[PDB]
Amino acid sequence: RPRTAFSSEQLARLKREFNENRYLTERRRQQLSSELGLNEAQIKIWFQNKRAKIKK
Amino acid sequence: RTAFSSEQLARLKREFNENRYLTERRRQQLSSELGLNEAQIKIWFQNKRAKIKKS
DNA sequence: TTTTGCCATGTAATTACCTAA
DNA sequence: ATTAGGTAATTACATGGCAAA
Repeated sequence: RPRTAFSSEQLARLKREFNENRYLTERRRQQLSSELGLNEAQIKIWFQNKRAKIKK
Repeated sequence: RTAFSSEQLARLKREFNENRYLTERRRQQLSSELGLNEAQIKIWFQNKRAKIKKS
């Protein structure tokens, strides 16, 4: 899949969600997908990477 | 779906007894020796590990 | 017994998500 | 973003077995 760039609103909402729970459940991912206008896979990958930076 | 031969399952079981986790190399050796693809071996080990957890 | 018919089961393979690189 | 290997949960099959006329 192509490399994308998140808008400031997308990044803000993504950051507030990760603040509550670093893990996404399926329904939750689907919801953030239609609400933000982002492919579920991009949201899934964003959470993986954010968790990886936190550990380091 | 492939069904392993008597001597294959035998070698697989013995290998699994000495080490339940494969290294890329061991996996290659078993492949060329048993005439199986590396994927059939990887999945055999994954499943063996899973079957063991239930008992 | 013989024969016919259904189904429990062991198991290879697939799928989704994870970490770590 | 991609990649490999792991776990856990399913699925799809080849079988052997048991039931019963």
